[PDB]
Amino acid sequence: MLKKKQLTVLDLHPGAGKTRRVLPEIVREAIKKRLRTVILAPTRVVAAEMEEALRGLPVRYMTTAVNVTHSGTEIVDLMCHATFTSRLLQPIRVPNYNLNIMDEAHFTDPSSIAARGYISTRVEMGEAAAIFMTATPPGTRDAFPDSNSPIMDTEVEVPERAWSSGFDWVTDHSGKTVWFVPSVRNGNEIAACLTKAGKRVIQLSRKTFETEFQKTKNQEWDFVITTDISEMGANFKADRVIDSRRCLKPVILDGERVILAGPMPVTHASAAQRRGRIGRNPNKPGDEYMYGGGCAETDEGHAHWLEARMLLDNIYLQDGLIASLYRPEADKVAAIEGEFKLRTEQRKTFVELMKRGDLPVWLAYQVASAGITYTDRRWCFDGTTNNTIMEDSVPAEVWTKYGEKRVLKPRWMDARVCSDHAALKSFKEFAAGKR
Ligand SMILES: CN1CCN(C(=O)Nc2ccc(F)cc2)CC1
Repeated sequence: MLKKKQLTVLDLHPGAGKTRRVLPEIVREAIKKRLRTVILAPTRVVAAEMEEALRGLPVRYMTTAVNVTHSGTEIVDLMCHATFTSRLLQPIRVPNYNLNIMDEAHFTDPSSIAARGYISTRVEMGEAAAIFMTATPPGTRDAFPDSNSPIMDTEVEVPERAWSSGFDWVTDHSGKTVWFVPSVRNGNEIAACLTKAGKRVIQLSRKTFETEFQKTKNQEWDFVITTDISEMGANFKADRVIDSRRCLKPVILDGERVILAGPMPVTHASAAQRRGRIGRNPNKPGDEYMYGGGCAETDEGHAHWLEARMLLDNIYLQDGLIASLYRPEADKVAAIEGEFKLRTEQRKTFVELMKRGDLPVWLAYQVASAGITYTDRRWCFDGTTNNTIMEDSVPAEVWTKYGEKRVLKPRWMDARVCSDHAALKSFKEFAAGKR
């Protein structure tokens, strides 16, 4: 596994012990062989669970999710997938790790795809070894993998709106349910319906994940309503998963705007990870998995793989060479390697728009490639009338940094900046020059 030029896919079933049993064994062996090693966690919650599994081993935690006093002699670093890609993009020196371990390697956010691309390229070059840990590698077609204990799988119509009748099985249950919804707005409606029926509901999404996930441990709950972020190693003490089997798909139209298409079917890998939240206790057989649709290969033409190419085109590898996507996921995007490579100043703007600006990769690239500087927000107001962002059925308005009230009408429209109330609030602050 640890030899140069080797990439191993550790694909044991969900709950088989990849993170808590296998990972410490690999790390102990890497330390014995003096391999400079990186361990990539998908989220801060996983980074904290990894410190518990690796306690006693000399690991440098490059995350504020863990409060540890680092000796300075560690040769094993642990950080999130996003932090690894961010440090590669920034002028900072990232060590040339001999062994690269990615946990929850199925993560399809642009920074995780780019991290796989870079690492797999280094392995192909003969410079490093890598281990990708996931039950569902790219292209898997099995939505029903093995589990620690038998699961009751039932195809059933699942509500995606508030309901008054016809779904008694949903509320008649007396255990704990994790329910996967296609979007934050859809979860808000279902959570309100369940709360009105007397249930205790916790909601999780990317922006609220670390904070709200703690509530699943600190208080009693009946339902967790979550987007796809809970496919990335989130553990619950639940006995049922309700799975809409739907997700939103960012799609670039005519190379000039991004829409959130769908809801549409999830991939088999997503379905297997959603189901994989339950059936984890060998002493509790009969956990239920209720699913409301089929799977499809909705990662084909999905914006995240084009965004991963934008990030890889702007990471130094060697001279003018550019890292390729990891081979099993390299056909998801029609893209030319190097087409998004930016000159030094525009690249710095692109990075700052993602890091400080908190903009989606595609949108950050359109602004930087137009030669616009980070603090110049005129583009948030000079788009066509059809790019007007709406707030409760009327044009959204902001006071510009000049003190003028203006309608929010970006030159490039990316639906992700206004997909929910929190996203629109953050984009309004950006349009106003507040960060
Ligand atoms: C609304 N989102 C929040 C998270 N986000 C991000 O994770 N970007 C990023 C891109 C590249 C990279 F390498 C690391 C992070 C910015 C936009």
